[PDB]
Amino acid sequence: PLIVPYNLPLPGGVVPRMLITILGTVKPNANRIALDFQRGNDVAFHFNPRFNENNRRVIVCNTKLDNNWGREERQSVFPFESGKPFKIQVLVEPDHFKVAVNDAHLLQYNHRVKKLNEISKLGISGDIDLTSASYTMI
Ligand SMILES: Cc1ccc(S[C@@H]2O[C@H](CO)[C@H](O)[C@H](n3cc(-c4ccc(F)c(F)c4)nn3)[C@H]2O)cc1
Ligand SMILES: [Cl-]
Repeated sequence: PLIVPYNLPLPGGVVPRMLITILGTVKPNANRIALDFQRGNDVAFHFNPRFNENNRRVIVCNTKLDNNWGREERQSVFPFESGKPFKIQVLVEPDHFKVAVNDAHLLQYNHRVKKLNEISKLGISGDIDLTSASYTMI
């Protein structure tokens, strides 16, 4: 397995038609997972499954600018399960990141950070065994 937290460089940033695929297995009794598409110290797109926020499972998405988190976008569709293998696909589209889990569309996140070619790393963190993280053009 890859070491978590894992840094995946995205050379030259992201661009529409770039597909990022993350394969892993959620740990038993997981609490949290996070993907962080980063522009330097800013987080253009934070995708954060929370397994127990007040006894609810929720995905929280947000952007961090100058160390400040913005308005959260929340999704109660929660496709992850403790102990189980998953696939996350993040497709960069012109106006949003489009996320599918286990081949099922989950959510879109509109681009708040608009300099896509400066979003040049992806961090992967939290309660997973990480099998692979890669990108390709479709
Ligand atoms: C005013 C205020 C008060 C409280 C908050 S809470 C905050 O909410 C954010 C989204 O709005 C992020 O989720 C933040 N966060 C999570 C992780 C994180 C690290 C490692 C992992 F493995 C993981 F799974 C997640 N790092 N940073 C969280 O602290 C926010 C604003
Ligand atoms: Cl969290």
